[PDB]
Amino acid sequence: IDVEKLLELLIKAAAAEFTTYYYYTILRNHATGLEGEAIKEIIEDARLEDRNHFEALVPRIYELGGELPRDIREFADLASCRDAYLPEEPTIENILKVLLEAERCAVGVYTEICNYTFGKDPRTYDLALAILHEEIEHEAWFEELLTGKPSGHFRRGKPGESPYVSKFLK
Amino acid sequence: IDVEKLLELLIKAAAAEFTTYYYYTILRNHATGLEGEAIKEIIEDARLEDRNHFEALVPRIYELGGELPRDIREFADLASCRDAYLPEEPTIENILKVLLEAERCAVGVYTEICNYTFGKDPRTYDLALAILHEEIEHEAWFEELLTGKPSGHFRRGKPGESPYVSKFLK
Amino acid sequence: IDVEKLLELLIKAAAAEFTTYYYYTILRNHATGLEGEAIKEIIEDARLEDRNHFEALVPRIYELGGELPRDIREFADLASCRDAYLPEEPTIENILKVLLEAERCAVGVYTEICNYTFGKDPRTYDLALAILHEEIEHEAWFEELLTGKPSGHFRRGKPGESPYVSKFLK
Amino acid sequence: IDVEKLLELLIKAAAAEFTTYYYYTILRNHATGLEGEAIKEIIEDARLEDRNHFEALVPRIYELGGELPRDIREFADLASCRDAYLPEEPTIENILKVLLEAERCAVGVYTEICNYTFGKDPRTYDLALAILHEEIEHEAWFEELLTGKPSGHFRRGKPGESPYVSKFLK
Amino acid sequence: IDVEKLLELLIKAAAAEFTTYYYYTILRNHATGLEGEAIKEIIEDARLEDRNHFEALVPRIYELGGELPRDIREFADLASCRDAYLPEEPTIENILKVLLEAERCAVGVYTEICNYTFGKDPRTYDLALAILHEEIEHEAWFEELLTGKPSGHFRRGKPGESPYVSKFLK
Amino acid sequence: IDVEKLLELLIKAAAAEFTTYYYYTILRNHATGLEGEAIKEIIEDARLEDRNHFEALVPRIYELGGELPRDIREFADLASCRDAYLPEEPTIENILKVLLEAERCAVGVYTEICNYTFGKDPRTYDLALAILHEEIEHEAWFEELLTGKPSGHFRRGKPGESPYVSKFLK
Amino acid sequence: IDVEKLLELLIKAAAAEFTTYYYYTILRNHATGLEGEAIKEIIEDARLEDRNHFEALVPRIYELGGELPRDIREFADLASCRDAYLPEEPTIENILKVLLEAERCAVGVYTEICNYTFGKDPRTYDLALAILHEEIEHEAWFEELLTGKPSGHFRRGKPGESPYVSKFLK
Amino acid sequence: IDVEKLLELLIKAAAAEFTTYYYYTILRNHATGLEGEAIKEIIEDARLEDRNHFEALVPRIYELGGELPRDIREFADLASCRDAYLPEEPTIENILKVLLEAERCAVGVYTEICNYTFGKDPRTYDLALAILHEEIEHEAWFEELLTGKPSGHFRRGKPGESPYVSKFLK
Amino acid sequence: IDVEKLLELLIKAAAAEFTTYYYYTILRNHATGLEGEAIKEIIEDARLEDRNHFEALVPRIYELGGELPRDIREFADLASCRDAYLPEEPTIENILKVLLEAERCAVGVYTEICNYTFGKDPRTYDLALAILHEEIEHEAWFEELLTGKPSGHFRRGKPGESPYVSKFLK
Amino acid sequence: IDVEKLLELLIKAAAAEFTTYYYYTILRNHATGLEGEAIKEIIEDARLEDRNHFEALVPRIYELGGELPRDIREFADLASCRDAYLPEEPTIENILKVLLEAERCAVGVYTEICNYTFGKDPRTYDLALAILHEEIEHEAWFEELLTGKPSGHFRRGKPGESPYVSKFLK
Amino acid sequence: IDVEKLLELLIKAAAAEFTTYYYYTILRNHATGLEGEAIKEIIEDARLEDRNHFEALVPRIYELGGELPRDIREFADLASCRDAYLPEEPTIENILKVLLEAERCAVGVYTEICNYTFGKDPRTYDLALAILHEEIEHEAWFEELLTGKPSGHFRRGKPGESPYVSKFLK
Amino acid sequence: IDVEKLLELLIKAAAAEFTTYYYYTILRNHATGLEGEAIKEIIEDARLEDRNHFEALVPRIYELGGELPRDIREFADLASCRDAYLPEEPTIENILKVLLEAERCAVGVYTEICNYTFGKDPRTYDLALAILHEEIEHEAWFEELLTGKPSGHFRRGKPGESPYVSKFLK
Ligand SMILES: [Fe+3]
Ligand SMILES: [Fe+3]
Ligand SMILES: [Fe+3]
Ligand SMILES: [Fe+3]
Ligand SMILES: [Fe+3]
Ligand SMILES: [Fe+3]
Ligand SMILES: [Fe+3]
Ligand SMILES: [Fe+3]
Repeated sequence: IDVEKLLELLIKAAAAEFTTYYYYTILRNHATGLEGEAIKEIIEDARLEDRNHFEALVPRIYELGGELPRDIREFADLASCRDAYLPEEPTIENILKVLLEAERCAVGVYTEICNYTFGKDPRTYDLALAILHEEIEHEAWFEELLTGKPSGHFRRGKPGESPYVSKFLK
Repeated sequence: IDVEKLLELLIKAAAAEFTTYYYYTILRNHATGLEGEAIKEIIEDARLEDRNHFEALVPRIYELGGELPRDIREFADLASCRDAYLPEEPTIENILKVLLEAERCAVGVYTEICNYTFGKDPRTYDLALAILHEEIEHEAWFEELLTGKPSGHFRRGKPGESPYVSKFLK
Repeated sequence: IDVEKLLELLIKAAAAEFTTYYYYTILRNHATGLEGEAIKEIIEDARLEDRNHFEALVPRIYELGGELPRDIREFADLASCRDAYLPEEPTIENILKVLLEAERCAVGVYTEICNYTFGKDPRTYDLALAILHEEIEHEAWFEELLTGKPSGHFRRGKPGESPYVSKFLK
Repeated sequence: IDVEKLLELLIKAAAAEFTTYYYYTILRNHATGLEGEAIKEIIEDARLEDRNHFEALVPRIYELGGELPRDIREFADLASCRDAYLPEEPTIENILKVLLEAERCAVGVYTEICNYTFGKDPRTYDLALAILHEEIEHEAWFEELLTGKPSGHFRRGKPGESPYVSKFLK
Repeated sequence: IDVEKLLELLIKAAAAEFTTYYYYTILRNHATGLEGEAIKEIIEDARLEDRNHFEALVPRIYELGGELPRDIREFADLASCRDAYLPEEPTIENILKVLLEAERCAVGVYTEICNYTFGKDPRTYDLALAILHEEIEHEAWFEELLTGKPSGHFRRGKPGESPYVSKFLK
Repeated sequence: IDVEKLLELLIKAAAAEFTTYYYYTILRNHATGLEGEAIKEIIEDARLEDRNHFEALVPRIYELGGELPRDIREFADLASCRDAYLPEEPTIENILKVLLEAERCAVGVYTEICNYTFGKDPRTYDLALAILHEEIEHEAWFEELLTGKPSGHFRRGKPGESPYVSKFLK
Repeated sequence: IDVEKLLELLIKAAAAEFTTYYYYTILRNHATGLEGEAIKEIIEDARLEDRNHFEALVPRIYELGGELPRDIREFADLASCRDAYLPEEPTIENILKVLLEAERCAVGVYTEICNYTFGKDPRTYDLALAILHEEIEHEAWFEELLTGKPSGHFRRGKPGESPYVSKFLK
Repeated sequence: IDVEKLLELLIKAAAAEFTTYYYYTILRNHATGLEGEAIKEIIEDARLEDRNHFEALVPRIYELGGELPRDIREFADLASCRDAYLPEEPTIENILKVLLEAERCAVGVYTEICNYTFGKDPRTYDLALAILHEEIEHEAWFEELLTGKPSGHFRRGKPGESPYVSKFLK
Repeated sequence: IDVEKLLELLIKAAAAEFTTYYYYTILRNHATGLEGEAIKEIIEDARLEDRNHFEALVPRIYELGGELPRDIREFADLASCRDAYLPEEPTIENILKVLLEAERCAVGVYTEICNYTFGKDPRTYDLALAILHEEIEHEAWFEELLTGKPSGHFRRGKPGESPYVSKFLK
Repeated sequence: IDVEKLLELLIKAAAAEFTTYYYYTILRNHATGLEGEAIKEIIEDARLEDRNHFEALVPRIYELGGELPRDIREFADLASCRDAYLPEEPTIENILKVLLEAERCAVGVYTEICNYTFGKDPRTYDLALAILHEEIEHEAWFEELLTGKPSGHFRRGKPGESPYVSKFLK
Repeated sequence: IDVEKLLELLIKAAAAEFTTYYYYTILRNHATGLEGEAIKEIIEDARLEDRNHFEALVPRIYELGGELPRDIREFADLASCRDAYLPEEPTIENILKVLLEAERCAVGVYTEICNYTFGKDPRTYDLALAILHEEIEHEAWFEELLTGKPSGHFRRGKPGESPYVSKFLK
Repeated sequence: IDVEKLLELLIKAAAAEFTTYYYYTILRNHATGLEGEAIKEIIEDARLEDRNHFEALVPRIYELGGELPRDIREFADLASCRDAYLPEEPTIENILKVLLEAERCAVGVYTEICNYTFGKDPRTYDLALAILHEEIEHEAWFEELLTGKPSGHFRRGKPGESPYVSKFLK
């Protein structure tokens, strides 16, 4: 395993988590009205769990001998996802499209890390897998709200519960 | 009191509870989209409480000298309600119609048992009454969602709380 | 309703509960060996719940204008059940026979009170019913251990939980 | 069962509970001095439980197809008890007389509802019974403080515990 | 500071809180259907917190040497807000208009008290401020639901949490 | 150490605890009126802790090879204290005299056991000491209420807390 | 990975879990007598955890685009294990044979799913693995009771704890 | 703001809190008899909260660059209140007079600090205000017990709860 | 009050909180060795509380009609503090200098907002004050570690406790 | 008191506790079958409490200026009990004989230490006594299971509760 | 036993505890810098437990018929230890010397009381012993920090836990 | 997979865990002085988690048909790590070298087991992985303390939390 290549993937993943924390704050605040009320708590669940993903990734980056970029702006520029900007027409439907697109990219990011580490870096693989569980659930929440695809998921107990990644959290 | 007749009523009631647990799982998974989100947690509350009703009925059936049928398929065939099948056109409105119909039949089932045991089998009456409380509440939830009849009910604290039947639960 | 007659029934019921608390202590201590270990916790559950039944009955006796006898020996003499003496040959089998006989008498006592108060003294009826729930469960525990009659009961959560009478307990 | 007649009884009962919440606030504040300190917590227990009784009655009124009056002043005028006014000479003794009189009327109100619904409306009967338990206890508290009639009651665990009606509370 | 003038403001504020508790009960019960489900829990949060505001105001009124009116009808007549009557056409939209209007008046009431007590009665100011926090949040909830104005608020943890006024509550 | 003599002391102590549980129930119920309210919770604390003392003593009696008497009436006759009968004139003052006398005898009983076992039976000594702590506190509560002797004791946290003997309780 | 083939395996696994919930209820009720008491709590632990396995499998089936069968009888017919029927001679020994056989088949089912998904569907693999942990423990419990094979397992904390699959449970 | 002058006020306030902790211990121990029992818990509430006030003041004194006096006797001499000595005739009435006088002086002390810091030292003002809340409540408790002035206050939940100053406590 | 000017201050304050969350993560990771261990938990306390400050500020910004910047890089550029960069020579001493400088700037920021809103915007003032409490404590922690100035502060209970701002947090 | 002699006793006691932790693990794993199930939880209770005894003894050994042996094999050789080897014929009966013999030796060990320290080293005596309580209970559990001697003991609440020695545990 | 002599010892012990509470506050505030951070929490643990020791001693002093001195300055003058003054050169090393000296004197004080009461006043002996446990632990903490003597002690769970004396605390 | 070879690896791993529990006890006791205080809690965290690793490994060894060695000395001789002896010069620096060396060997041990079981024994692999998580964290703690390598780890919540292996613990 090329640790420099792995470190680059993890730092880019961490940057996506960190910026998602910011951009979902804005998206949550614009989920207004009666139909917005249907999704506000779901955005908040995802936002807090993505903050937890950042918290879980940083110790592994340092364990592997990497470091966060010195400047926060360089960090944000590294995000492996496009910024989840508020849509120009911020209807509930357009907000859900942004959320679903962001979550699908996240699922891709951790699938890539899992594929790269499978049978080589077991701790990193297990961390990538734990986050992948939560991203697949996030994607399911938003795909159900937007397209009506059936799913067997509920809201979390508490927001930010992170049932899969909590074993990595302090 | 004819204990064989009473045992038949209780086993048929238990079969309705057990199959409801299965069929509400399907109905919950199809409560999708923005308007589905309004009812998903309510279906889940009812589903878990109906599972509790099955758990509460089985000890009384054995106390009275009855037994569950040997085969699960014979048990399901005994249910005193029609199966709450997913509608052919599974809109939220059609799903609510199935739920309301199932809950109205349940209210009828336990009203029948209460009438049969009133002043004769106090333990069985009190158990039937406890379940009846929860079925009347279930019926109220779905009638409010579907027809707009005013009601003073909320969601449970936790799903499956069963405030009335919990004294019968282990 | 003849309140003096009702008071006599309740005081005799309370005396049976109180003495059961003493006699089950002895029976529990003699449930020894490997097969005794199977029943020790079940005796302890019943003993603590019967202590709770005494605690629940005393406020109702005073509400109705009755009182406990001045001397504890007169109280014990009033018990509506025979004393659950340790058997002369205190095998596990003989101990279970004593327990089952005591619980069957208790079920009879509260059935009598429920029949007397049904549709006349609702508070007393509901208290008698709550205790009756627990006595029917106690009888079921011991009949299952002794005769092998199937039952759907477990051990309590905690000993002395009294799920049915706790609403009457301080 | 005449549902209109039953609805009238329940709404009048609810009005008595609601106004009691207000009037007991005043009575509690005037239970001053060293002897007032003996009863302040008891008034507060009763006040909070009577607020719970209002909360428990409203869902049943709507379940039965009734509604609260449009104006709060019309609601207060419906109370099935006389207003528990602060006495002109607000000594502790006179305050206890007001409390005892109010609680005796409450016991009468729910006894009437239980008698009307016994064996006809099991859910309403069980709700009336649950409240009746707490009113009989309230009456016992104040009769003991005022007349010295022995009783086996304590203060609640927490104020407003409502051990009997909590299964009806959200 | 004119304590009589301040007492009048606080009693009128308390009357508005108390009647809001009644009128929001009715409004909550009429938030029916799928779109009603979006707001029912929000009305219930506000209703329970406004009940807490009444509870917080009464001790301060008595500390300052005031008292509640002898009759509940005189109390209700003092409310510094118009009664939040159910609209003649009780659609969700019309119900939200009533709620928003009531909350805007409440914000005005406590702003007036804060302005009157600022730098003069620190305890009263801090109490008025604590309630003002919760009224501004209530207004934000309903303005977001009705007009779509963005906001960063969620549902409470538990209904009636009152995070700002709880330090004044017993 | 003469184990037969020690067993006799412990069984007589256990009998005093058990009968105290009964007699304090009566005394608590007669602590009525405004001045009775001052002592009711204190009697209840002592009553529940004396029940705990019985529970703590029985395992040690069996560990030492003793046993409870076969009949409850023989057990009661063994009590090392006089029965705490309700006074012929059951004023609060006379009730306190009975309580204080009973607690002073209890302090004597466990002082005797501690003296007999000191430096000989460490487990029994430590159990006697633990109960002695609670009896000295019980005596202090009642001597303060009756004679006005200053003391630094409060009510327990919860009734029956038994802070000293709980390590011996199951 | 052939998702249709995987969906078939998961639905058959879910059907086995669901029917096990029913059949273990019967088996638990027939674990009577003194030797039955040794296994009743162990059956109940397994029964509740197998109910949890059904709950964990359903969301994954829907995530993968599958669905539960429309009719409960078709679902039961799909179970990848033979029905755990009560034996014709329902001795404790024969009941244990049924339990052990059912658990060994379950271990086989999830081993098959793990083998099929290893390095291909990480979320499904991890879910299959979590259930496999609990089935291997279930098999160990019953093999120890029946054959005396040493094992280092205890009862769960609470029944239905599901320590391995709880991260998948709502 | 003259920080030396402010430091002098805060140290004198801290000294009053610290000595109150000692002197209320004595006063609590002399609140004996039946009427003493009415006030013992109230003294204990005030005593523990005044200990909390000392704990809250010390960090602010050090933040502002002050320090506690080197010797405890010099500290005690600085107290901004007269020592709450046990009265020469320590009746309950005379003890209440001492308590009320001490609490009125405390209210004055923190009113002075609030006036001095208003709009100048916001952290110190908020701390002074938090303590002032609790002193006004303490004064209300004792004025109600002594003079019979109506008040809307209860006992704390737990003694030493300090609902207003707890945010300053570690 | 100029709401546009106030909104600018609050958004700049929020940006400082958000970037502090990032930069303190880096600083915490470089507090290594035996002397680093002394400060790691203190940095983590401050970091989590500053994250809470961001969470508390965002709802107020939206209440006042402001919004977060569309892009995260524009947000970071608005921070009213200089970025707390890791020092070129990252000794513990140099890290503490960065922390102290950042906290002193934060104290200045909220002092400015409090001065601007005092007696004009009570909700905003109270929020600014709550954050100011925590910043003054943060400054005290680091000044004590670096310069040895005495202070009366401890570590928090849990990291991120935010005792002063929690009433603003969801 | 000869501290070197005392240190030798305590280190030998600690070695017996430590090795018991290992050997009871093996014995627990061989308590198989239906009759093994009766004792498995009892062995586990004793094993965890003996681990606690080791934890409690080590601080006292260091307080007294002693130390653990450098090598674990020398430590094990010091154990004041014979190793509790699995019997050559590991029936439940033979396993109980090993357990009872080990516990009787433990009771002897702490009786010796108590006798040596009585009235000389109060801290050490109290620690020896606390452990002695638990060893006498352990001996009672196994003597009851093996010989049928009556006893008044139950299982612990949780395994490893150590009610007597917990005050010495961190 | 000479109770006057014993009372003098206990009052002097209580005075030492009370003044230690004050003087350790100062010492804690001067444990600054990186090496001060190592001991601040340990001083705080000892300070809060010594406050608990004062609370535990006062009830026993009153039980024995003693009383606290009328004036706090006379109380402080009675302390059986020298005042733990801040050193003229308040380095961490010099502060530890003061702490160790104070704790060694405390160990001496309670050793004296234990020796005086051994086999004469069991309640007082047990209280002295409980405090002695905690003083020996306090001495161990500071001797380890100062001289490097090995010890097996940790920080408490929570500060002021007082595991040995809590049974004496309200 | 060669189960005999796997059993040998697991037993050797278990022996290393068990002896680490002993040797870290000694190392913790010698982490004295001001710089020792920095690491004492970290050693204790690792020690308790390594005890948990032993507890987690034993059930798997028995599941696979292995057994612990009959004698504890043979078990200790099997440890796959060298004994973590106290250094001849037990400075903090030398103690950290021993700890780091022991943890690096542990990381190697579980890496070997994971490599051997990957894709062959999923339950054993997952157990080895869970322990590997905790060993990598242990190694990180000590490498940071000794060499100053940056890391993102904290102390555990509670000592012995074992967040990764707890799902395997009873
Ligand atoms: Fe919706
Ligand atoms: Fe058994
Ligand atoms: Fe009183
Ligand atoms: Fe009183
Ligand atoms: Fe009183
Ligand atoms: Fe350090
Ligand atoms: Fe068994
Ligand atoms: Fe340090």
